[PDB]
Amino acid sequence: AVTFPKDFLFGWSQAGFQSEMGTPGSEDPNSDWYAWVHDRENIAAGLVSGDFPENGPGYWGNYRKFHDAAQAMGLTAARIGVEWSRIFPRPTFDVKVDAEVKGDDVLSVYVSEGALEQLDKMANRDAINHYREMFSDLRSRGITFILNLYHWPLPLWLHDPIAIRRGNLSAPSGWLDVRTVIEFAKFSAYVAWKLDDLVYMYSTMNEPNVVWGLGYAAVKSGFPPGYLCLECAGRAMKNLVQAHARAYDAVKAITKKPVGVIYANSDFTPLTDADREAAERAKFDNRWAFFDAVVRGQLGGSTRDDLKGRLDWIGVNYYTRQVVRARGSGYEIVPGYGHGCEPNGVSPAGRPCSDFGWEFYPEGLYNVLKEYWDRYHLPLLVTENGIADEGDYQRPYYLVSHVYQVHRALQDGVNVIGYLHWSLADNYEWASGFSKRFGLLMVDYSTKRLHWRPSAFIYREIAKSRAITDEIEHLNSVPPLRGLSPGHR
Amino acid sequence: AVTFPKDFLFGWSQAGFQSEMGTPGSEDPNSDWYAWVHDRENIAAGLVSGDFPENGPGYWGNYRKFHDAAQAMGLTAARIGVEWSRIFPRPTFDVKVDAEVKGDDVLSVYVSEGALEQLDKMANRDAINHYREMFSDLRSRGITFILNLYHWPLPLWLHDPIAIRRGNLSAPSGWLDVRTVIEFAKFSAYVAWKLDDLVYMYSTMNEPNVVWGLGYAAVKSGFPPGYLCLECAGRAMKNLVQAHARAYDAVKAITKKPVGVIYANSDFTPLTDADREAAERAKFDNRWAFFDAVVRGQLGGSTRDDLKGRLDWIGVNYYTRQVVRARGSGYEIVPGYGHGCEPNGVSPAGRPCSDFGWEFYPEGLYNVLKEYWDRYHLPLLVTENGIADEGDYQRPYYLVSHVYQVHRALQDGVNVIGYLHWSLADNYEWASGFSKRFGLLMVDYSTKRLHWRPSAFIYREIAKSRAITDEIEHLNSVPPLRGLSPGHR
Amino acid sequence: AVTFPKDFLFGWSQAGFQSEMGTPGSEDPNSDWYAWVHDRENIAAGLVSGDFPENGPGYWGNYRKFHDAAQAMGLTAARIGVEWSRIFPRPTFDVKVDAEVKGDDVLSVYVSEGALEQLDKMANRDAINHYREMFSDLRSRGITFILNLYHWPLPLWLHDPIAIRRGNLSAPSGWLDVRTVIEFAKFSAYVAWKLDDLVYMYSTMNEPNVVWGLGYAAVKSGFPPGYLCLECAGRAMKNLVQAHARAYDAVKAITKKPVGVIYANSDFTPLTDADREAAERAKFDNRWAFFDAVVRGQLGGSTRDDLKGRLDWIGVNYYTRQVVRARGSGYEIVPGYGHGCEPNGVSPAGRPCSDFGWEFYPEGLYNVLKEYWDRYHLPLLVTENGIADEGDYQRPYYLVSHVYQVHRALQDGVNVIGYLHWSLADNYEWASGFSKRFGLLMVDYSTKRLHWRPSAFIYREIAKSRAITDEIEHLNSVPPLRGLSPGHR
Amino acid sequence: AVTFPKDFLFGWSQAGFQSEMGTPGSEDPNSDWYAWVHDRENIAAGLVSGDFPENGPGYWGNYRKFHDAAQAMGLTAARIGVEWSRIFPRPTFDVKVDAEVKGDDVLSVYVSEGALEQLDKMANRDAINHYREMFSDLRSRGITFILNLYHWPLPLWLHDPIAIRRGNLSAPSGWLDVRTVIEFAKFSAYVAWKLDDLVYMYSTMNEPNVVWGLGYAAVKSGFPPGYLCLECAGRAMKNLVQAHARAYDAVKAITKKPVGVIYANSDFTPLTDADREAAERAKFDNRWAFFDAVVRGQLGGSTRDDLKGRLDWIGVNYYTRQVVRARGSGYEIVPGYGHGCEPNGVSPAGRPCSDFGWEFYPEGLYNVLKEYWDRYHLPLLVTENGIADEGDYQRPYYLVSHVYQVHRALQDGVNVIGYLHWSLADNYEWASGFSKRFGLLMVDYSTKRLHWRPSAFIYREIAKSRAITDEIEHLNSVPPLRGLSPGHR
Ligand code: NA
Ligand code: NA
Repeated sequence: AVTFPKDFLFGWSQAGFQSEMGTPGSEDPNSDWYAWVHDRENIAAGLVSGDFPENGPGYWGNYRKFHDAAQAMGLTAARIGVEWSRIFPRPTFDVKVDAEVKGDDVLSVYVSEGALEQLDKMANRDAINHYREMFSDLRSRGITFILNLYHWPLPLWLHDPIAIRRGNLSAPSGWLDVRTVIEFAKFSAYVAWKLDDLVYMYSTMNEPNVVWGLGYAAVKSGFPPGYLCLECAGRAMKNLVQAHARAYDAVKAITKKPVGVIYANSDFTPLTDADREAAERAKFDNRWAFFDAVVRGQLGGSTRDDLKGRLDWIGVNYYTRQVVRARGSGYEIVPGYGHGCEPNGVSPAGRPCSDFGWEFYPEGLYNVLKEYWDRYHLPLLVTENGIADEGDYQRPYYLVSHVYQVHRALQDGVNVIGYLHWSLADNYEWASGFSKRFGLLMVDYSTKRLHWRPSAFIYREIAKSRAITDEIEHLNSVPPLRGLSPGHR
Repeated sequence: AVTFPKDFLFGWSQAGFQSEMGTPGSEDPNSDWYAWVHDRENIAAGLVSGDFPENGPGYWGNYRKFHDAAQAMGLTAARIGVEWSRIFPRPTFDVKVDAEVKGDDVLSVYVSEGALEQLDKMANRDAINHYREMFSDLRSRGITFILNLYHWPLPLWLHDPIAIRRGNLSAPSGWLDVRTVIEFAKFSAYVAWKLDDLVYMYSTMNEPNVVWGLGYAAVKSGFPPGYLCLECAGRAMKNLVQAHARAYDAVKAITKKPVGVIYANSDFTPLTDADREAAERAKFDNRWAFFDAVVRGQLGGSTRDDLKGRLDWIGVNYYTRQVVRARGSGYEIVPGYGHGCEPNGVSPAGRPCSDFGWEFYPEGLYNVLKEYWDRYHLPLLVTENGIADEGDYQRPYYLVSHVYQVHRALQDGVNVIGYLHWSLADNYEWASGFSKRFGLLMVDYSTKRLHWRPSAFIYREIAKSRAITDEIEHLNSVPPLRGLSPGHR
Repeated sequence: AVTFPKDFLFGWSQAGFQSEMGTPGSEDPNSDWYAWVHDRENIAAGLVSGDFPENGPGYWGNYRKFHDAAQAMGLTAARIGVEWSRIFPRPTFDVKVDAEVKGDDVLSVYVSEGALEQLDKMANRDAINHYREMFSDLRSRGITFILNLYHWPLPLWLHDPIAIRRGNLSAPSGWLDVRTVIEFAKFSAYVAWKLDDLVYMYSTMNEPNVVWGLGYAAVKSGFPPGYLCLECAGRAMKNLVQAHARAYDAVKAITKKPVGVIYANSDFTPLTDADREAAERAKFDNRWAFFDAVVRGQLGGSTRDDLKGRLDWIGVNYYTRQVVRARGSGYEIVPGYGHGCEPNGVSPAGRPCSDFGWEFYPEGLYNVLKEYWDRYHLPLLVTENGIADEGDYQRPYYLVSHVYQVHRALQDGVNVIGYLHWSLADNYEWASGFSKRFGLLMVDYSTKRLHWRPSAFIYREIAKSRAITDEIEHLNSVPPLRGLSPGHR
Repeated sequence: AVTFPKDFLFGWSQAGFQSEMGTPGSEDPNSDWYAWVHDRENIAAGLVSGDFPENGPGYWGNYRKFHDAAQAMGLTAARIGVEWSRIFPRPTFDVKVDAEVKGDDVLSVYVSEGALEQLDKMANRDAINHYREMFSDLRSRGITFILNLYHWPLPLWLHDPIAIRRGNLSAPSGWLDVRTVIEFAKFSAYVAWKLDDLVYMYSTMNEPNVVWGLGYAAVKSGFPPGYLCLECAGRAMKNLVQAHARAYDAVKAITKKPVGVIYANSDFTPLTDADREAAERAKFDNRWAFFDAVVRGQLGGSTRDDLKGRLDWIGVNYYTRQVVRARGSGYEIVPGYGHGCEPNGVSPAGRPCSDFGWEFYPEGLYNVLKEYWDRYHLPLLVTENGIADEGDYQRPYYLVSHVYQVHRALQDGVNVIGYLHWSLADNYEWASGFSKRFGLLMVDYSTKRLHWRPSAFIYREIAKSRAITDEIEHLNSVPPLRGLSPGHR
């Protein structure tokens, strides 16, 4: 068997927007992402799927049954998001805080108790009370709670993504506006102040790199505001860095619990040995630039004491690799591997690809954990790992293989404190809608019933034993190719 | 949930030759099938895989661990074969019995206690003692035992399949020789006399239709003796009919426990409504001819009182359908469906096909059960159902779907007493060797370790609950096609 | 054999931007499309392929060899475009014309001889002289010349597509600016005045529906300006309508030769009989709205005498169908058929799909010809038909099948005057770059050599015989599926 | 261009049994192969396709139209077989010849003029006259005629393949009987005596290695007599060796024209460098053993002066490779490459596979030509090369690529005198029936009409120019994979 420490957390991760809606009274129309996915032009263009979150799995109303399944599966942790748009559907700009802003730089934001009380007057009571209700129930099952403050949607009062798509940059502009940083510090302080007693650890945000990169560079992804603007991507990145740091400080002024960040990762692997330097450039550009900012204070060639040391733990999201080849002194991501594969194809390495076109590459999780550990030596939590797999064809192998790699990291001395699968149940996969199914549990979106895929039973074995048991270790292997789609050659 | 009666048996089936060998001291070289699969000409022709049973899963030595897994899975029954070649590696012809033989017809075989004692003197002691040991352990787990007397291999002294392949029909000729019928009655009496205290129910033989049909007609299958001879097929069929009847009588002279037969089935479905009569002809020719003989005494246009009423229960093996189309007043099996599909392809009905090229068609199990019930109203046991599936891609759906159909049969009044999956573990699939993997448990043929596929955990849910539980009912559905091989169009 | 009239034209069509560049001295950087495909953000987003036209097949320099191949193939006609950006790389706004503009409506544009002389002073001499040189050579081979004035790129002084993408709608805005209509009338008059002696028939423009629809609605296509704006699509459509009418009048003031238009078509086929009305709505919205404007003067619910009767012939481009299903009182295009298929897949109708994901549907060409004929009874020319097919797998069948359908139309009384394949040679396929290969001739983009695919030899048979000969009629059939990619199911 | 010598022959090869029947009056029921393919047991087993030759392409009646197409294609040679079963449907045993037989060895057979006259009295006049008629017409088109005496079927009086399949080895036993050698010498002498004036070169037999190997070893191929017997394979091989030598001598006693043999070849390529010796063993066992016998007189370790020097030219048939890996001091053919691939799959080398599962490997034709040349330095004729390809997907590339390799051999000094494609038209592919379509011309088996595939037009280019012209040289390349079936991985 492959045995984990007694205190190692097995659980799941979940986003508010992706999972909450679907039950009566849950609809939240007040976010940029809601507007974005309902926008007729976006639907007609195929930027978004045409599926809508309000037809989703209904965690808002049915949380007890999600928690029942998690408890039955032996899970001991959950990272779940709260939605800013639910808690502050109306603007909080008028709440005075003590901020130092020098042009583009937000160096401090102090949120007084008076400000928290004013925020409480503005907050949506049903929302914050309901979050307490859900997370209280979660805790009642023996499940430790990691609260993630931000998982992409913004209140519409902060971001009109359609106006921005259209190039009206004077409209509310989300992460292009330093004001969003200050408002986020306010929000973060408020939520900690309200909910801290339920929380084990905090994450300020999830995959900010996806927000800046898909929002403003990889616009065919269909993410808001879909305004093709590399300078905007950089501005958003910096504001997300600053938002993280200012949220960290705001939360720390309320609680001393660990405050971290969750980030989207790939293992950047060189196509050939000659591409090793190119792979290193890719790691820096796509990963270290953000973490060097929030850990070491290093941003854009300058060091900021207000950014340094603003991280207690790192949430590693990992799905697959990106293969890199040198292109002059730059680099390029090689199609056909990693994230860039044919849906339900096979890479040139002989690795099957998911329903999303993501290559089976569990080794990359070890590499990414090791690399973050060696660089910063901050505690790591695998905050997402999973697969879009409607048939549960690859998922059993994917699960076991990736868990094994976490164990390997641990054996080599990486302080990884848990593994959170994405996700407990199927949910609304952003611009792709419902057809990308990442659950251990299948969701019937008509009935809202949860259904156990066989992988869920495998995960129960792991979580209850805190081990890859002898019975299931064989799943630490690549899915046999013959029975799977071959893709195209 | 889909709930079964309290006394309904969930278990597995297993053959001696397919599963026993692989551990030191287990090798049995004294069968036609052993000779057949080691024959250099057959190997070179690709008639047989070149894999050998002596490299198999090792039930002979490792039975306790098979039983441990079955007990852990909640299984309550097993149908397991004994090998005639192990028990009587030397000829028993000289043991006198009271038989009435009129040309091709064996009308009676009475095996006296003197004959049983003489047989006991000739029997391989290690073999019979070891069978008692294995089956005693099986019973000690709360597993009811259905003993199947014959599952294809014959002692070499009864059948030299290479000599027969070569057309030397004066060599020992297996089921072409009426003497084999008499020897089988002797064998059957002996085994019942020795082992009855361990047995719940008996089956005389397994899939005799495969023996006659693959042996002498469908010779590309690579089954012994591979002597293309339709008249021989008919002779073998009749002798298997007579062997069943004479074994039934011999066993009944020793024990009053139920004695049945296990047979290979397909649902014969008409391609179009115009093919309904053709499908009925196919059912008669391939199924009813045998059962009308051993139930109703009707064989070849004549009725035999020595054949009538020689059946207490029917073991239904079922894997897939055969699609039938009329061809004049005859019929033909349509390629691309049923047993005749592309390995890991998809039929024109949109049903995925297994590693063996067998179509996903759970509805056929209901139909076959219903049809046998309506015709004979004898108790039915699903004695085999499973899938060659190295990835466990289709098996979870296959399992649940077929179990559901058994429940449907029950609800409609069919007396089906249990469901036995083929198989607990991977084993030697005849001419195909080890590459066709039917287990709930994967076998590592190097280490002989058993490994739980996710389907095994699904089956544990079913067996322990005696139900398709709410958590797994969704698997009563067709595997999603997109992720699977499409085959060729 | 399937025999065509003696005067029926077999030829090819070709665009300037797609085919001209690739030889030294040919580069034309002064178009919106050039800027668009070189834009780093567009490249990084995958909106455009990253391939560049200046690496293309080099018709500008190598035209004689294209013409040699066409002449060897027996071709008797070519529709070839001229590029406005080459002829007027600097703005022509200052040239005074007599135009009546009432808000959004351009009711007349009269281009005097003084204006033509002023335009001649501004025109790029090398460009216009080189067009005369190329088209003179074309004519010297016995090839009749259909001149198409516009095939998507605009001079950069008329359209900064990057500024528009960014939402700076005060930048030069192409077909969003009524001034572009007037400038197009000037251009059209100039080219006719210069080149008329070489021209058999004129087309004002090619596939204006692609320009408005891909430019402003189907933005994932990666066409300029890629500004998602349905209102803009409508504005561009109207301006293209007006541009056509004003160009028609301007050309007719110089020459009485036939002036037509070339348009992108699909056969809109109903998924079920219940979708017939929905298919009719799709035809109107996607096809008749434009032609009713330029034939009948009907636009937006009002009739314009300045639009009525501005068409002498219709160029039918046709590649595949679109399957339509009713959606309430609207309709939707069904994925998996027509233009919306898996590249190198197979539709649910069993029709193979091209390298572009376009379904094999030759019957639609008959339907589209018949429908245009029945509605307007204007002479028809099949101005494009072809397939992206790097292996020449489907093309031989595609060619013969579609030619057959043209013959069927003719037999039923449609006045179709010729068939022009897209294309003689591989070329730059817009946002897809060079990897979509539509040639009868393969282009080696390194050497610029032309290579005859087997389909080219088939087309020689057709063109030289003016018939589908008995030897090749069998190619009027669907490509056999077994050897082709199956796609995914 | 790739230019061939002025006298280099481009043509086709054709078998009597495969192509003759299909027109009224052509049926020849008097051969082992006819009996074999009509045998109900063989049909039911799937040994044979169930298709029958009497439904074939009808060369017997329609030869003029085959010749018309060949002449239109510029072909200058044909190798066509005559059928012994047609010419001597009744036994010739009684015709006395002067033979020296020492047990298994036929050392001489002298056929006197008296014997030839007696044979003429026994010969089927219609048959021999019709062969003269067909071959006279062939010659009248400028087509040189290579007569092949034997192409597998035997008269039924010489071989009852069903009796042999059944193991009745006292029945007429074909190449297991030395008498067949003597009868073949008689036949060969007779045909030369009758037809010599029409013949340029003779071949005694075609692919005798297929006859012995498929007949008696690779019995799943469904070739007669399908009697699995390695000793019989060896006996048949020796008798075919002796038949060749005795036919050579008999024909040479009548004519001094060149007498050769046609043989089935593969390039035996080592999987890894470590397998080079194994590949050499495979070449000897499968190729050199036969040629060392008929060239060098070396057979079975002894040298026979009556076998030495009995070859004037070698007909190289070539379709694909066989990949070889060492297995101890022996070797094995690696599945997935060469002849052993998935139909319409792709090998691990990235080479597409035909409808027969044969890998695209043109390089092997060079290798095989070079190897035969270096060993024996006898003139070579590529007597077959082609592909089963119903869509003409791979054939254009296959044709050009293999012709190129012949040119390469020539450039390196191999005396290759021509290239004969298999085949002009589709025909009856033995146990596979009509579904394997090797023609440059497609045959409609209902109408018997011939249809030109595009490859036929490519071959016309080659044959008329005696060159791979600049226009078609690009087809010397591997078919692009994306559009083709990927097979399974
Ligand atoms: Na699975
Ligand atoms: Na082709």
